[PDB]
Amino acid sequence: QSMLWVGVVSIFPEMFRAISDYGITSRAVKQGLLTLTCWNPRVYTEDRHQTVDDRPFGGGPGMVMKIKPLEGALADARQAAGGRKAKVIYLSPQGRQLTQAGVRELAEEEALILIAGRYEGIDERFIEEHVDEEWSIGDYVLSGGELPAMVLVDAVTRLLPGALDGLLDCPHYTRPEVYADKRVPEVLLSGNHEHIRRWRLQQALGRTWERRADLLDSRSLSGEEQKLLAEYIRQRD
Amino acid sequence: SMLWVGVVSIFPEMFRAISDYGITSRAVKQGLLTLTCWNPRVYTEDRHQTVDDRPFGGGPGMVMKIKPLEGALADARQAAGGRKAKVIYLSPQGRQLTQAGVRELAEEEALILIAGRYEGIDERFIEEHVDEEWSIGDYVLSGGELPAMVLVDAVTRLLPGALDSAEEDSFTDGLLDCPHYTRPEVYADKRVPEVLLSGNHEHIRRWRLQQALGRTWERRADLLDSRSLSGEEQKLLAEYIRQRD
Ligand SMILES: O=C(N[C@H]1CCCN(c2cc(-c3ccncc3)n[nH]2)C1)c1cc2ccccc2[nH]1
Ligand SMILES: C[S@@+](CC[C@H](N)C(=O)[O-])C[C@H]1O[C@@H](n2cnc3c(N)ncnc32)[C@H](O)[C@@H]1O
Repeated sequence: QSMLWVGVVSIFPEMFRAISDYGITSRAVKQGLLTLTCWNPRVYTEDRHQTVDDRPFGGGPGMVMKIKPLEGALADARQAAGGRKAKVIYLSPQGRQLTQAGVRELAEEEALILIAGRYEGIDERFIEEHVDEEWSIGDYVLSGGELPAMVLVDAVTRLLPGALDGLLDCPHYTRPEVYADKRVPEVLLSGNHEHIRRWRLQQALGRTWERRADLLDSRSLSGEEQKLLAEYIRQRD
Repeated sequence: SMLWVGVVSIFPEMFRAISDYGITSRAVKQGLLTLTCWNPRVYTEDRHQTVDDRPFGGGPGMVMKIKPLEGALADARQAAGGRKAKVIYLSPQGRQLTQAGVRELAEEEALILIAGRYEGIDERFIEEHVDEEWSIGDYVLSGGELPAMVLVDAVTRLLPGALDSAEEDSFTDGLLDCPHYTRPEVYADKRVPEVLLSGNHEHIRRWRLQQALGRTWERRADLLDSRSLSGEEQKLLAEYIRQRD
């Protein structure tokens, strides 16, 4: 049926309209490249206002997500994935940092179940028991895992065949040619493909070196790349 | 309001994800947070003009034109009124967002966030109008709307009276967080550590600090290279490593 099956465990399934109703994610859902389902732990509660948080053992601020509701939603999602190999990922700052390399890897999966936490987190025993991998979108703290989940799905969905390198991007220009006495680089106005390719590559290399030299220390460069970057540096004020 | 945020995006209605749900929503209600959106497609020259156009020199995709973005930003700037607004473009070429960066961003009176789409925005717009470029991580998304929402969420957490606790979470003390436990005492033949059931407040503090240190050491030793260890922290971490088994 679909290339990527995603099940999201979240108490705010309504938030995932941002990727289901918009962009390539929406387009992939309609094309059937991407199957997106939501599983509200709040529905697998058996009480008052469908409470899914409790007070933490040992005290402290905040609340913790109870096991029982989470258990429900995850069991349902696992069933819903069928005979697909589903990786269960918890979105948390304690997880492995998401990078483009990590995204390419994640795009090879046939099914993902994403747990979005709220409050202080979920019970460590749930994680021990049910979670295959922990992923972080960066070294900052968000109020929940819904946005991280959606970030992950967006990045991964981009790489799916028929949806649409360690360098930063070149600058981009479009109409008009001149705007408030700021003209577009001449090289992009000459129809020459080879000059344009060389200039963009060099600008990419230059910006990478200027702002993210760490990306250059990981990736070894081609001979042409070394020359173009050298020329960039030596010809800059 | 304490924080005024204006978002420049061609999908303003996508921001219902933070305006209608979670602490961002309740911060808006409470009046800590003002959230506004500005669709550049409504600021074009005429209504037969798209916000995007073909990239000069070719290449895949389209680029966002400067005229629409310039209009929307003028409107947002005007709306922010007396406030010092910082104009942020969400880009992979930006500064890496970290919790330190978030604390700093939460001291601003007003933020105007430009969410690009397609290949990006015209470089001349950035050159002229953008104060700061921020990246939420080293990966490529289809647009800046989710990055913008990430930024607003993180910042809104630090607004006095928004909420867990903002001064006890991960990255605050340079460490990862400890594990958390709640009812029941035993689940799937796994018990809550006794320290959290019977222990005093000193035992629990020391236990949580040790777990923090241990998890950081296991998963994120790079964090420990930047923040030094004290004598007590080295002993607690040594003990963690030797009792890992
Ligand atoms: O990089 C692209 N688009 C960007 C343009 C500027 C704003 N968008 C964005 C922001 C981010 C981002 C922001 C903050 N932190 C991490 C990523 N990723 N992508 C979308 C891009 C889209 C695209 C489509 C086909 C071929 C090449 C392509 N490149
Ligand atoms: C506010 S957090 C608290 C997490 C935990 N107490 C800590 O500080 O490490 C609650 C939820 O937000 C989500 N979250 C926060 N920051 C995240 C990030 N950088 N990446 C992925 N998920 C995140 C997690 O799903 C987490 O369960």
